[PDB]
Amino acid sequence: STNLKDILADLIPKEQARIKTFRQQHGKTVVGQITVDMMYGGMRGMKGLVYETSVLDPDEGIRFRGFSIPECQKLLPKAKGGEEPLPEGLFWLLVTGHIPTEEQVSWLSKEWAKRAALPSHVVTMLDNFPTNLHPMSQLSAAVTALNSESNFARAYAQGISRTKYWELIYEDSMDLIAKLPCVAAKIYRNLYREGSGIGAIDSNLDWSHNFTNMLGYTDHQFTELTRLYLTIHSDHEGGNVSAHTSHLVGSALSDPYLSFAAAMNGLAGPLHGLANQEVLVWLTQLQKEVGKDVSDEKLRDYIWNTLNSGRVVPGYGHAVLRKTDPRYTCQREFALKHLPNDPMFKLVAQLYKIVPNVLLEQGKAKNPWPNVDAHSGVLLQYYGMTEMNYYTVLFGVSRALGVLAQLIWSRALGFPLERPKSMSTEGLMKFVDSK
Amino acid sequence: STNLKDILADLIPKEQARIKTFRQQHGKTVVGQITVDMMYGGMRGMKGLVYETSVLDPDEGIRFRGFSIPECQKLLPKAKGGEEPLPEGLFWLLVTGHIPTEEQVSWLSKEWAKRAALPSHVVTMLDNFPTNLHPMSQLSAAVTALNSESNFARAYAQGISRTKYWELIYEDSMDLIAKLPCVAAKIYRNLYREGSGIGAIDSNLDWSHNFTNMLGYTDHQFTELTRLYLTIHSDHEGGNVSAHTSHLVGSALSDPYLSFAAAMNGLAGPLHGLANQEVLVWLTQLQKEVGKDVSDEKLRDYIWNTLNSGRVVPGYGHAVLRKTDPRYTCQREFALKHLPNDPMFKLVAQLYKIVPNVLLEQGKAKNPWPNVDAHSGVLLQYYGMTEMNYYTVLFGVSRALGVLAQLIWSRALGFPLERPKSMSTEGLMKFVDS
Ligand SMILES: [Cl-]
Ligand SMILES: [Cl-]
Repeated sequence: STNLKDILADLIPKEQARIKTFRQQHGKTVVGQITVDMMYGGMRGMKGLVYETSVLDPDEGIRFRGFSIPECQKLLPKAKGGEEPLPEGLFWLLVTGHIPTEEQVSWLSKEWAKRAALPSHVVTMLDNFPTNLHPMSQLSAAVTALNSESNFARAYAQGISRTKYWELIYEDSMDLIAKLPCVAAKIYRNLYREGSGIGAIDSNLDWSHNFTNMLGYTDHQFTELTRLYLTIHSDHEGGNVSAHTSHLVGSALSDPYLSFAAAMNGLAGPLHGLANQEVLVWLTQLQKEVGKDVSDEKLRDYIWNTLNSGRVVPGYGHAVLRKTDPRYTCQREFALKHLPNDPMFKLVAQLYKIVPNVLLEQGKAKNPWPNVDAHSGVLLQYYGMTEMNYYTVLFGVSRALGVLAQLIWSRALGFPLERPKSMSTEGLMKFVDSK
Repeated sequence: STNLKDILADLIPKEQARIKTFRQQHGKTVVGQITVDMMYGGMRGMKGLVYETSVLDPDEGIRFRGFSIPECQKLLPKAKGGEEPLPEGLFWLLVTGHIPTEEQVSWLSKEWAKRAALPSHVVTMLDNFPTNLHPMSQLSAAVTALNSESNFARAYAQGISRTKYWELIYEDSMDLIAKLPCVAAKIYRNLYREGSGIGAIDSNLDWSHNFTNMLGYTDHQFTELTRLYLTIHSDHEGGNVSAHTSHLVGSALSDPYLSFAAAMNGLAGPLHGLANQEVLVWLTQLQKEVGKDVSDEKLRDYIWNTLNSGRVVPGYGHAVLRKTDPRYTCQREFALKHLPNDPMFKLVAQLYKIVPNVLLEQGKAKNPWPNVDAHSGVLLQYYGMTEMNYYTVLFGVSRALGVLAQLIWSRALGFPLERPKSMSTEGLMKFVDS
């Protein structure tokens, strides 16, 4: 009814049988070809993994168990008196395939509050990290050190049945998600508030609100933002580096602490976890140059000069998505309600009005619309979350929801060790010459 | 001449041109099909990545830049007064494609000695870890915290040219390899020697010997073992979880500290890093039961009972090769020279005599021959390295050589972000229907 674990236990068999049947008829069906270029190009365009939780729709954007972002915005429970969807309900959705009721979200909020405690060795470790150790490094180190709490690792060493892997993975995943905001806020306070305390978990608050309290914020609108943010960054298919890394590491039966810590090292990569920061750096320098009251014409000129010097507008352009990323639109709506007169937001809006028509006219980038990263920085910054190094940590806490939801399923469905075949250049040359 | 970095700078262009030409002609050539079964089966049999440092020959075993294990054993430099190949020379081989001279190995040994220092925050952190935090967790946490030393991370944030990525990756990789034995021995001592100190790096010793000194061992033959061990576990293609994880994380321009730390979380996985320990647990239970003077007949019976109850003999019966893993044979040779009368070794040998014949007769498993993991534990155990949790850390330090050698090449050749396409079950069902 409200126990997610029991609901999950009923869903799993039906899903194993469905996959069994599908593999009997279509197991040998060809879905793609592998070319030399694909091996050298980082498996680009190669369908290589099954990842259940989310799928990118070319017309609507990312879908969470079939539900578009606007549908999630509407149907997922909100906090009492709030308007943004709670991350709890997103997790329930990714895990079950079903929109949770109020009671179910409320139950999950209490679970994550109860399981929040950090062992003292992780507290000590975080408290002794120096201020030059990047926040993502601290996050991944702390999560790795949390694996001493892993009930999966202990049960595996005692010879537990394969049919039960998902249960321990579920437990550890729930513990980890509960603990993450505590780790993340400890890092924030140690780095940017001179080591002051995170205060206590409140057992009747939702996950985002306990998170904002521990960060030291007291602004209802910031909490609403954080709920929306944690919800919308939660998952984006299996192929991105953080999802794929958690999947790959998890396929060796490394526990969730270890899989999520590996994923964060992937997320810390500049080609994955920095786009928010890059947009914001660019916006800041833009506004310092041309001033807040820049005209449409002058901004349109600046954008033409940016393009004509062979540079891109950060946050604009997608290869498959045919409209504005609905994750951008969510943020835009939020900003129009709560900070419409913020000079930086007004620049972001002005660019939405101008950049796509300029990109359409240049005829170069296929879909000239913005993605989530074009909007997120100005919102964080407006509420005083100005430490750009830390933004990737927020992304990380959100992304836990999606990759741990799938990890439970990967173990429930018995996904094996991920082991593609490598070749050397020499080997591939021989291989193509025979034939 | 001896500066590996300059030699590497000359090799890189020739290799970029070679790959450019091969892609112009054969870029669109099909090398395989993807099936639904492959997506559900963890990409099994799908040629998915380019990894230059090592290749598995189905007739020979693993090859290091074309050289088989017995050839490496012969050609690679040894320590003064020693017989086992130094890991230094293996690294040089993987990095250059060439067997290093004496001078070159000697130069590399000095490099790794000079760069060995740990920052104090990593020392503090290791010194505060509790005894219930698994050694692989401590290893990965410490390496992640070492990323504050990363010159690649700083140069990238300053906008350095793509053509120079490999240089900084080389530097950080050399620093990491240097530091790893210090991290690993600090963990060993904190866990199993009551927090005693690791002592100092000696500038004139090779990497393995500084490593054994820091662990607290003073047995020449153990140092020889460690050299052989670190050499032979160094690389095994790109598709295993630790290599692939370093490759995937590295493709996002995460520095070597972060890539290697992720790889170790993968290695800590029971389906990847535990086979050594599993063989040894099984051997221990076997020898407790039947005693050290067991007959061939009685052992043959035990193995038949093991198989007939639907269980496997650990270390034997994998799908990879046609014949004995040459990495097993290396260890067997070692044991025959240095500990031929060890009761546990004598069991290992007795199993080599009997298990394959039984598996051949059962007709079930494709390869009835043993791999490296069937032999390594008894050797470690003989020299007093009895802490089985720690064995994966040794594997880790060895595996650094192979994955960091390739990481330098991946950045030299401009390999992009690894980004395959995922599908859901529902999505794949739609996809096959239209
Ligand atoms: Cl993503
Ligand atoms: Cl391996």
